[PDB]
Amino acid sequence: KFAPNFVFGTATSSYQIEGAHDEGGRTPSIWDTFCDTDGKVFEKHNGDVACDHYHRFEEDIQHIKQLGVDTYRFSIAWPRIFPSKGQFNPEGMAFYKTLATRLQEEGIKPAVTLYHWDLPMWAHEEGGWVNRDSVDWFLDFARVCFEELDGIVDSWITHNEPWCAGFLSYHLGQHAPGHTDMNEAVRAVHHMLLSHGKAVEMLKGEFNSATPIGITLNLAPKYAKTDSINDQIAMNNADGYANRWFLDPIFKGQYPVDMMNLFSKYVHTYDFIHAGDLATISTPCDFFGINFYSRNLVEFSAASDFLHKDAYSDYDKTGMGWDIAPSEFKDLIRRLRAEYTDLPIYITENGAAFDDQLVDGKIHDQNRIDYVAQHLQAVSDLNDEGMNIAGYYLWSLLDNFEWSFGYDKRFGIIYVDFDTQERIWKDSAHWYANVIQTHKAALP
Amino acid sequence: MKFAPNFVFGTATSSYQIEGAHDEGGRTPSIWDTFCDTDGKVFEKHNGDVACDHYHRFEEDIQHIKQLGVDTYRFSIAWPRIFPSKGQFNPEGMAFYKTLATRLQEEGIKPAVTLYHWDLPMWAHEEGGWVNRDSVDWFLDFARVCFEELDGIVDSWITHNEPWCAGFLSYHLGQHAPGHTDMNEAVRAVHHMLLSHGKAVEMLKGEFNSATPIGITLNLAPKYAKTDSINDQIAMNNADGYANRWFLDPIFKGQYPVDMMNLFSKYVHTYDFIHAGDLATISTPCDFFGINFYSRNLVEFSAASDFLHKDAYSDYDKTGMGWDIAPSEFKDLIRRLRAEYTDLPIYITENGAAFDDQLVDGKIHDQNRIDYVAQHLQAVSDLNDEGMNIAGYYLWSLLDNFEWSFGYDKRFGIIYVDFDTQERIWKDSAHWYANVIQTHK
Amino acid sequence: FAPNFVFGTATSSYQIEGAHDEGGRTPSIWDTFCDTDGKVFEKHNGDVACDHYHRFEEDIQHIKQLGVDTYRFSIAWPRIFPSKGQFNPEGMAFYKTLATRLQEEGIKPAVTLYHWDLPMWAHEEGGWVNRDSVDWFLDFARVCFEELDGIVDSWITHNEPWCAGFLSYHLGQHAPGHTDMNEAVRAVHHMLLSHGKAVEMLKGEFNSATPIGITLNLAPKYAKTDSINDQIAMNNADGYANRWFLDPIFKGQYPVDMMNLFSKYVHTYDFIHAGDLATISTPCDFFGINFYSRNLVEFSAASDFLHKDAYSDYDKTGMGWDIAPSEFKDLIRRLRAEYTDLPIYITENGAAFDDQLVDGKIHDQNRIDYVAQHLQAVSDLNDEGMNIAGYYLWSLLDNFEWSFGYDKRFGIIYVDFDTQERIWKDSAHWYANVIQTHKAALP
Amino acid sequence: FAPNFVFGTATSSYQIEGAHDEGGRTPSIWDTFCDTDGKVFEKHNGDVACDHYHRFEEDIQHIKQLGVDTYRFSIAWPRIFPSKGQFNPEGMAFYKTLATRLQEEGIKPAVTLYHWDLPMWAHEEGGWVNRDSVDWFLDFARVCFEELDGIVDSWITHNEPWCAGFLSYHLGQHAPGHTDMNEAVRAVHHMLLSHGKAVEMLKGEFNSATPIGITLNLAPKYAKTDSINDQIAMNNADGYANRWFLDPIFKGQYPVDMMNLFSKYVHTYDFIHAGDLATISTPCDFFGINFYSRNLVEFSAASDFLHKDAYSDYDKTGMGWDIAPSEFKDLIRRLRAEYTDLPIYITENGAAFDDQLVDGKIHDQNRIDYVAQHLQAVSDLNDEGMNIAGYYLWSLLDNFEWSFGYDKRFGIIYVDFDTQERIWKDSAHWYANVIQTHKAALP
Repeated sequence: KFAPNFVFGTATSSYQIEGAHDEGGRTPSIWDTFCDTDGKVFEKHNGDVACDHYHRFEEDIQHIKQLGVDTYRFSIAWPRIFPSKGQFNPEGMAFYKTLATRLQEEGIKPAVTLYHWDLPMWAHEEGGWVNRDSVDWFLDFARVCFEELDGIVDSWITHNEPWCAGFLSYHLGQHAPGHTDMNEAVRAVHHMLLSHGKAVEMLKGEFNSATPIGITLNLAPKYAKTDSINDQIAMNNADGYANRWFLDPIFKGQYPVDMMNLFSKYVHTYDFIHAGDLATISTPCDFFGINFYSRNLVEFSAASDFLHKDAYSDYDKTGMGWDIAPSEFKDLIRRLRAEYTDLPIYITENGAAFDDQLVDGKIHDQNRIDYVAQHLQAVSDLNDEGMNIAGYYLWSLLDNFEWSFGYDKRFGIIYVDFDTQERIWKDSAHWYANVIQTHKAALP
Repeated sequence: MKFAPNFVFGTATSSYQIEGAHDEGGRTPSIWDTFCDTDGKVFEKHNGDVACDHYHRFEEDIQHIKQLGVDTYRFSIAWPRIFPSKGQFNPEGMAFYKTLATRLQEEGIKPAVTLYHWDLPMWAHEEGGWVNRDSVDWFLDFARVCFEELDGIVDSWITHNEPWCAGFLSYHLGQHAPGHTDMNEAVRAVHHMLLSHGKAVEMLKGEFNSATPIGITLNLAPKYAKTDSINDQIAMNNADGYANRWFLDPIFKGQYPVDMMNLFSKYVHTYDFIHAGDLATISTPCDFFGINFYSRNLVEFSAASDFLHKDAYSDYDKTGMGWDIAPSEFKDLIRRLRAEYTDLPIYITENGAAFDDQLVDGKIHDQNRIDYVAQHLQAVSDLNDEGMNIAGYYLWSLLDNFEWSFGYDKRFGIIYVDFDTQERIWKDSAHWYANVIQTHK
Repeated sequence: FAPNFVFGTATSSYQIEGAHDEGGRTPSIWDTFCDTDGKVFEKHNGDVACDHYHRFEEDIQHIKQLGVDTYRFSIAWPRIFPSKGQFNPEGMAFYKTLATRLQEEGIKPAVTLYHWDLPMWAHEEGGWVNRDSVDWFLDFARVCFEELDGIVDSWITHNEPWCAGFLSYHLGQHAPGHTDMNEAVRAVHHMLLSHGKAVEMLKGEFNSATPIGITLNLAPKYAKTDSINDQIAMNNADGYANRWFLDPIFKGQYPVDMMNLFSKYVHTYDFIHAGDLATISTPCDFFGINFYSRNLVEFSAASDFLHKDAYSDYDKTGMGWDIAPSEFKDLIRRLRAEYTDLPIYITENGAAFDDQLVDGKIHDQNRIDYVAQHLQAVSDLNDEGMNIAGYYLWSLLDNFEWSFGYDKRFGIIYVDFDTQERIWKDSAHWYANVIQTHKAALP
Repeated sequence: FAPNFVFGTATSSYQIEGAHDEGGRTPSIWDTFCDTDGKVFEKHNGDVACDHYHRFEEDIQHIKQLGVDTYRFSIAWPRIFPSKGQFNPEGMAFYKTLATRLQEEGIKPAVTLYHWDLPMWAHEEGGWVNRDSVDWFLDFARVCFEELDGIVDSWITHNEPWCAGFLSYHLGQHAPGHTDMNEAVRAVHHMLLSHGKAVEMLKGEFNSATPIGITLNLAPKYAKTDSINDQIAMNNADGYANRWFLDPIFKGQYPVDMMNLFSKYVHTYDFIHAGDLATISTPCDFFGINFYSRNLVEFSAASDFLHKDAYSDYDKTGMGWDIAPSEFKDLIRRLRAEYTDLPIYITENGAAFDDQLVDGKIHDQNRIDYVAQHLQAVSDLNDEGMNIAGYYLWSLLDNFEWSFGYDKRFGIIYVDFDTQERIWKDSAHWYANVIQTHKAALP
């Protein structure tokens, strides 16, 4: 059961679906160059064509309208809007203005993500997010988006998963630009978080707008394999690296000193945190976005710099090898209310990848239906406790370019044949439409 | 400047600093005897062989204490007198302390007894010392014997004096005995001392069924950031964790501070020496909290330092040690402990200062020391008006004594000691302190 | 190839023997490691394996049919000492029978003492981390020298201390799966010391002139770019994999650059006693090399040891390992230049590919190609005077491939693990013919 | 001593000149460092110093009366370039006049370009941490070469880059007093790179044969015990103090064992550009050594570089430094064996002792003894063919001794800093006689 004001939704990002990579004045992003770099992405796959959504946006709007979702979440491609530094590209902005206007016409609330990892190559070449100037480049991008789209757009999300864009990209080398440097990584994270707060301030101050704005963090709760002191330190450090490094500056206006000390094996000055920065980072928002996928069971490692490694999990697992963990999702939400925030929470991404077999114009993904149903049940149980999860966005609308895995993994509720660009609904899409329908059918 | 009727004025010493008679009464060498004889470790090879010769002249020193009018006299028991070999109780050594405590009761003086004031027997050291977990049990054999023989006579017990000094200053920084430089040894040493504290409180309250007040003494130095920069805040935090929170958190919160555990992980790569049930024992409820206070430290950030901090320049008035005179920062510290840590009654188990004392025509005009003590007693009074419940103040020290690695080069006493003749001469501060006590009464 | 050149094939005890609880055998670290969750592919073990304990006579005929000069096998420690100080004469009798039979069939037995099957009783006392493991191993080695030195042709003390040490105690991939750099360097030191003591014992106590040596796996390391950063990266990968083992064995010292790099985890080297390094570096008769691939590496600021794997565009095996015969030639040249002038034996070389059985035959041309390129390299190097005296083809049988289990097939003879049927792959016929051709060249 | 042996004495500009804000001079890092609280002994500074800028003629007569062959002094950078790009001819004229007057009095001017007085303007742009410092220093060196090469007898580019680099940017004891290992290695690299560029400029552009070289302070390091730990400690102390500077200068490379140890703080070496090390290792005419003492070291698990000072039972100077003439001999033999065959000059040797002025005389028999033992060692080494071509006694005058201020007296001539009176110590008379005795020996 869900409340009458509960928002069902689905979501995508620009580089994962759009394609048309050198069309409409678009110039290359870090992910274009990363896909072309040897050994970084699965079988050299890229987002040149992707789901061809830039051309086929109208067909996909109908699919969204057919699902009956209250809200559609999408991201704006920075390299379409500012293909060069200081050079606005109005053709790029028109596409999004048309996309948002068409969604509104169809009774669909547009929820817009400003940054979903597609940094322009001109920005990267000046240091990217490692450079403090990146705060001001992003503000020019945001200003132009607010000025042209704030009358149409229903909600703004400044940043999607700064852990991925920051740590996974600059420390672990898995995402673009694929660096392995903790110093660059903490500087990148700080400038993303600061750009978040400057953008919120700009919307509410300069533009005098009451459009709901917030951030989205990916959160993965961390559990100790045993109750030994070592394994408690492992959990703590994993929690701090994945969660508290981002939650503390956003809601407390401080970085966790335990992680600062732990990172001091690589980071030997924090003078990049200027005075006034953490107050701006912690500027009050209208909601809090959460991307949730799984937990991580950890144990202690004497040979790890950050004192933790992954432990063996006996849980049921997705196609990615990630734990299916709705009980731990409930722990996470409870903790955020206890420790961090009383803001309305939106689950801005939840979903799963399974080995989907297309067989005779049909995809039987009972496993994806299970996953989503367990989490929606966990959302309903939490709302009965008073945890205030106002909405939920199913990731993803269609099968799309899944980053370093390429098209090898399929997260979509709608199947996509990538050589014909045919959309075929999966059983989970039918099920999800009917969940929204059955919900809507009983409400006033 | 006024103190409640139940307020306790006192003075204090430790065994190795004053007793002398190092090879007499069955006493075998401690870590400090061998440290003093190890080259480059102590000022001009000075040692505690003779010291104040207090072991022979205890009666004379009781008269001085009696004349001062102090409610309480704090002294330490020498472990190597009581257990000169492992498992070998020496009853002659115990007899001295029984006599000492009995005589103090006769002269109307409350005896406050420190079990461990750094004088670890050499036999313990040779088996690994405090780095070894058996050190918990060796200390418990020592403490059991002391409780059995003296609990009826002694007014209050102090398990450990300054585990930071015995642990970090001794096993990490290498300044005190046994002078090691190993962070892993150091955190094992600290842990076993703290665990031996908790086991002894448990022992006295449970085995002996005694209600005699027991607690610990920690030396606490509040830490201040030179500037408001993030770097300097990290420096303050890490200095405060290293000096203070590493000891406060296990005692009162039953946990170690994880920010310091992570910082120490540059050297310490497993915390499995912390067994399950240890931190609950370490944090066993005490009857009072003991604080040794001397100064603050102003710190700034250092990128080249493993713990991210160095000392910054201080413009404050300084003692003969070069330590800041810091009564305001003492007030910050007490307020913080009430706000974050404990509501137990606090005893300032050591406070004092070293200055360049000159004997002139049979007198020592140590007005600088008087000033120092006075500024802190004023702080104690002002803090008690706020409800901070500092129930006692012990002036360090009774006699000029052996000042550890500085030797006899530094004089902390309120009674001057000519170490050639062993003559006791009252400094101006002793007469002043005796009169402060009278005034209170 | 020269007339004295030895062709061989090789196995290890836990990988093929099976009969895990039979003949008085007690568990090893690998038995337990297989039965720990998440450590081995689909929980596979060496309980049954190739059933070679029972079927050894059949396999002796296969070896004989191959025409190999030498067969290399390992002795299972837990069969010889199933409990501490408790000698098992049944366990020894098997290996005595095996070696005598091979001698009767005209085959040289080359014997590996330690191939990773540490008894559980030794692990429960600390294992290789404990200095007493040197003495435990000597008791094991003494018994093997006493009962077999007359029968055996050559002795190999240790197989791949990098694997048994660093992969096992630092990286956690092999048994017992620990992740502690301090345990790892002690483990390695005691393995290398036990080697040195065992060589001293054979030549001193027993007065024997039987050829003895050690086997190190070696993987040459290459910098992605010519920058200073990537030179450090290569230096450190090389030190971690190769120099940490080569320097003590041949120079009687550890490389200080690695000691300094390891000092982020290791804060005392007092486990290296006086006399140990002179014992570790005791003169051997040959040097053994297990070779498989190179590694292309680059610099990483976020890595404690300053290197990570760089993208390789080389042809790869079924394992993803680079097929790297040119780099094999670089390595051998380096060893003659820097380290040793002893006769080299390639004690393991081979590859794994996706082998299918079709119509009673395995068409492993990929494996033939691999082996051919390396045998060519050996022949080229021996023309330069590099003195590679022999080559063993890993492996005789498809076997238990450690953390990969039975998912990976390295054998020249296919094994159906359900039936225990031996089927010759194309590579076995080919290799037998390579040997035949070499023999036909000899006068 | 041999017929071509050079006896000398030495000073540096900030230590003796004073006149800090006169002649167009702007502040150096040391002026600002002296005004920074807690850095220098009782806030002492080089404002007046020995007032040698005004009293240079008197001090020349003292040098003349000493009978030294050579006088080594340094040029104050802020007198020559008080602002970036602005040449100051009044400042240059002073050093031209000084050098000319020394030539007229039969004295060889040996000139040090950099003796730690970096102009403040250079500091405010990052200083030695900035790669531009190489070019700033080259503009300064060019101007000195253009105006003084005819007059000057020998050039020293840099004095003690260990102090100006590691003691200044890592340990925080000298100006600008930073504690950052990353800044420290960049500083050292740029100093060494500026050395090599300056040597190239003198021999290439100016086409000059004037002898040029670097001066390194060298402290040989010794293990307390024979244990492995203590060998690592000695190795690391030697690398930090000596090999880090010797290897680039003579081998064109940095020692990788130290790069690995410094990687706890230094996470990229891209500041070392291609070509730099070949420029740094450009061939010089002589090698300069500042020698003072040894250091006995032992292992420390709590230390990042694995070493701490060990107790020494040697006779000590007033600084607490070991009097170590035997160890000096070890150093010189090591340099010939491992590094260079250039003629060596001891560009600084000397000692501080608690000098008391008594009845217009200073009885510094302790300083006499020290210098005698080292001059004996020099003579003994030259009998072995070690080719020490000269000795400069540090110092001519009691002077501003850096972070110790005027609390420590290294001079052979006493200076009453309250009155600026020069008074010859017994060592000065003695030293003059030693030179006299040596001259009387030559035909």
